[PDB]
Amino acid sequence: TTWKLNNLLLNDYWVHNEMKAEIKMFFETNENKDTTYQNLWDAFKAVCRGKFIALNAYKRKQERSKIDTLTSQLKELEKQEQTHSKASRRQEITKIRAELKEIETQKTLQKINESRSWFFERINKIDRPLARLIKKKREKNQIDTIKNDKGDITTDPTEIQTTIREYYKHLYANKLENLEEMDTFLDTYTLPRLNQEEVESLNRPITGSEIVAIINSLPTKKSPGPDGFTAEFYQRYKEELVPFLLKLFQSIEKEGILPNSFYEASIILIPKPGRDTTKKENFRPISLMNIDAKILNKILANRIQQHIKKLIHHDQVGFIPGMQGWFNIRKSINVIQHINRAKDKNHMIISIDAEKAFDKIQQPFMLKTLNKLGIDGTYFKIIRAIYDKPTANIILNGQKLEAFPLKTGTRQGCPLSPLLFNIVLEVLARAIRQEKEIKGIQLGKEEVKLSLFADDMIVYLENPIVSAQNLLKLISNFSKVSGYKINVQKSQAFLYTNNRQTESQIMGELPFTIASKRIKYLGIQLTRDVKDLFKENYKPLLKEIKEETNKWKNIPCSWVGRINIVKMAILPKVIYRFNAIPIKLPMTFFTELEKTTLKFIWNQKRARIAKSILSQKNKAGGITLPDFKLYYKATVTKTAWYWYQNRDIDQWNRTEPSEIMPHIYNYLIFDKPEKNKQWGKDSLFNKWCWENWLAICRKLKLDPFLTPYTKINSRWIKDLNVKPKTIKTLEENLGITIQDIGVGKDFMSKTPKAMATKDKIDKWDLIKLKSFCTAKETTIRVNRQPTTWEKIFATYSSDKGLISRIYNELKQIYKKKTNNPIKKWAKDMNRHFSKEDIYAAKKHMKKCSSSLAIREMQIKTTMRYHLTPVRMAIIKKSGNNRCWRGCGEIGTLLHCWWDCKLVQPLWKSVWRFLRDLELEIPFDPAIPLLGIYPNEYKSCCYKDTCTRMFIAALFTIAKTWNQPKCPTMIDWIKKMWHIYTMEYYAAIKNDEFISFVGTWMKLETIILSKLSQEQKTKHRIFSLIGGN
DNA sequence: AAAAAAAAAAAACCCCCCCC
DNA sequence: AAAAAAAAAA
DNA sequence: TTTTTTTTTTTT
RNA sequence: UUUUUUUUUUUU
Ligand SMILES: [Zn+2]
Repeated sequence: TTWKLNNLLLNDYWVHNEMKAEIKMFFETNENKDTTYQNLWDAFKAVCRGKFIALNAYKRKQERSKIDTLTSQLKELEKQEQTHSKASRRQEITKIRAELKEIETQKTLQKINESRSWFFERINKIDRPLARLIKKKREKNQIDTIKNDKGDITTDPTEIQTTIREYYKHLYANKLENLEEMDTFLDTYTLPRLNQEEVESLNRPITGSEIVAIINSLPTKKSPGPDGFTAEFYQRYKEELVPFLLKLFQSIEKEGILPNSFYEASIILIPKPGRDTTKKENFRPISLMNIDAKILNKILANRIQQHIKKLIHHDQVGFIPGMQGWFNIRKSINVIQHINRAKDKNHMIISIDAEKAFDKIQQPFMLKTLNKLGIDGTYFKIIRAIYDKPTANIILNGQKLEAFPLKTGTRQGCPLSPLLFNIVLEVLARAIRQEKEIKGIQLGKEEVKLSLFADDMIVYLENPIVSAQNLLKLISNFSKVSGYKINVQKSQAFLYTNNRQTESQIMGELPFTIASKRIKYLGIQLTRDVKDLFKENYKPLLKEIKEETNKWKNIPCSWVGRINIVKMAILPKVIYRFNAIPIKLPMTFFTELEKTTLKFIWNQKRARIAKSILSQKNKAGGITLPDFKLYYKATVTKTAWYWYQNRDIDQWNRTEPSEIMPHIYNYLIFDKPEKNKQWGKDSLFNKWCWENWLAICRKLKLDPFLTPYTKINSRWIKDLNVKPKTIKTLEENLGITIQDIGVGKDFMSKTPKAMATKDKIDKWDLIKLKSFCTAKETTIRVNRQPTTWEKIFATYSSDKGLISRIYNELKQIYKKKTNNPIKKWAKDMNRHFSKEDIYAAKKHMKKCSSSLAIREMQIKTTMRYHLTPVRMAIIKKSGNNRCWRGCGEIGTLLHCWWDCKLVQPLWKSVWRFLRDLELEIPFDPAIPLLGIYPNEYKSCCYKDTCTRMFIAALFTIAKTWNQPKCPTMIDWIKKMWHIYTMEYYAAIKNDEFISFVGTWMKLETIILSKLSQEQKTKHRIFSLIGGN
């Protein structure tokens, strides 16, 4: 049984103080010149583990001190009673037993209420309790049955432990010593080398700010490594650990020796879903490293990541910042189209299936590759130290098995591991690209040979008979030195031939399996013919979504919870499918998706709140419903940003087949329109993007052909017969947009740099540029304030958050007219609300409470969610519109909520409570039903308590919507007390105790004043806060 | 000629919280 | 410019 | 009574 | 029960 630090122990004030004192004392006591900082760090970790154990034991003893004392007294009295019976001793025994039962019940209620508060704070939000609600129950890691090496089925713990340990030891023990072959392979193919500045940046001394940033960036609530220390320990005590972490990291920089804790890793085996649990090869292993080792590796990972752009070619998008996966996907699809359009088909797209690449990459080859790339000095020394003695131990069924060395393979669970693996695989990628005998596919002017995402490689080959054999030879040569072994039999490939005998010969000569219809790459079903891209990617997406909704048909959550479920599980899949294949989709797809989503959201019932209202912004109810058509439009138009930026690494944008206008996309956004050119006739992604961009620009009444962001090298200047040297000078000296040059009176007159640029340009180009820019039309079209759309697509040099910004802008643009239920409420109560009242009601809906159940109830009350007798009477085409519960009156929504004679007593009790709060709130239904207050009550010092009381009353009334009994004041007290308890424990957890007390003390006092002792006892109503 | 928006007509299912 | 959640891919 | 769907008209 | 990249949503 290993030791794991809990986050509850860290949050304790006394424990935190004692732990900080112990850390400071150890750092100022055991530091000397006879002990290295690595051994001192290991001793510090051990002492911290011991101190944490001692503090936890002390806390448990203190929490159980009363229980222990009462138990000892009870045992002594029982022994005395057995020795000699006495009535008074029996009375004492009974009293002690009653006190013990009361304390145990109080502790159980404490735990239950803490769990309930944690749940209710996230009841319907996009968070853990909802993700675990939709996800299938997690399979346990308790592996009791396995198939041994002799083919027998065994359940003996020793045999299964031995089998698993031996399998994972033999997996990581295949370390190669052929250094000469590694050197030969590295010298055979050219690799990039970092310059002096980048090497110095890598080898720069570590500073405190880097360690602080890495510690703050550590994800929370993550399983700790073998030492049991979580990231929360380092985040909470960073003010005391950062100096000693600096000392340790400088020591390891100078010496190249790491603490023994930096090597030990914990391997957890996950049973692969859909696979046999009795096979040793059907388990996914994951490695947990110590938090300090992860911090060091993350520092190194960031240091190498700041140069990974130069070290890694843009063909590899996995683990590379600023590179998205679909960069390859569309690219691959484009290649397929070019093959389908070729008159002579002699092509092959091979999906190379790497077999446990992370577990088979040779550490010596990785080190030699790092040395070859010019990475040397402190950084290389630290990396070599990391992989000098890596050791991992398997946690099987909660038991720590004997550790085995990681002789080969890259340490999983390491932040530096993905970048090192990319560096290693880049040698093979460049060898394939630099091999003249391995011919790629020529898409226009771009030769495409391979695309990469981590170890998932796709190779595009022309003339497969020779190209594929050369690729296999090169891959085998790379594997002989690096261990990057390929499961060829599992490498699905599309083979395009124009002759059956040629296809048969290629299949016979090559060991690659041939996929006739589809290949799964990055979760996308790439098709042999692009015309089936929909049929294999979006129709199966609809089928999967329908199956998921049918599985979630009886899920125990409300409509808000189901909307958040759609946003959490369904929305990312649809967004990813749109990003990978943004093709023109029929309205049938969107109609079916919307129908399925709406049926799931409303539990196969008719929508109580209009879809158009929820499709608006958060001001229209606070919940919002995902608009899939707007997300699709945003995804399609996103490519315009890459068009305008014109990155040299976005090769996918240059892979679109075309016969005319070879260079249009970089001259298409904020540029002169095409001169009646029928470009993109057979385009698959880009033409639809341009069409949607034009549609959005037309809807905005915007001119997208001459904007303030019109590039200097755009068609507007090139059509002036301006020499390319002048354009380059303008780009280098003034800026990138025509606004930087200036138009009208501002033409080359904004800066002395403009004077220099004018002096550096040929006079004819100056004359033509002045004629174009100083023209009235250009001046009025350029010198204008750009909108949010142009700013989104031009002013952002980074694509992070681009989809969200475009979607928000489209939702703002497509602000369809919707009915206002608050105005309907005003009509019901014979009142007129100003725009201030409407905004107040919307803000009350948005900010009703931290928990989502209270907000959902407030939204239901305000947005006319609840059904009324009038609605049912009209639906059933009958005159039985009399109000429910029996009053003989017409059952309007206002009457059922506020004006019912059987509901009036509850509101009168609420107003009596308000009077006891010294709040002269008028008996106005708008205040509780919509959150609309008169101008005389603009003070917010009492609005929180009033909101809690009103929402509790709304819950109580809704509970008895069609019951003949009146909404009971006791039920209202109980509901507001449940809210009080949940908010109390939430404020304790979230350190919001002061505001909670300020908003709940008077209400709690009024509650306790009007309740009898029996009611308080049987309803678990008792004081929870004091004078604090 | 095609797409988008607005208007009109038809249809539904007497509670509603609760439910990790 | 921070904190948290989830999902996608590997 | 409310929402969704279909049809018609208008604009590009 | 990891790590990296990217994405969305919510709270300022
Ligand atoms: Zn009534």
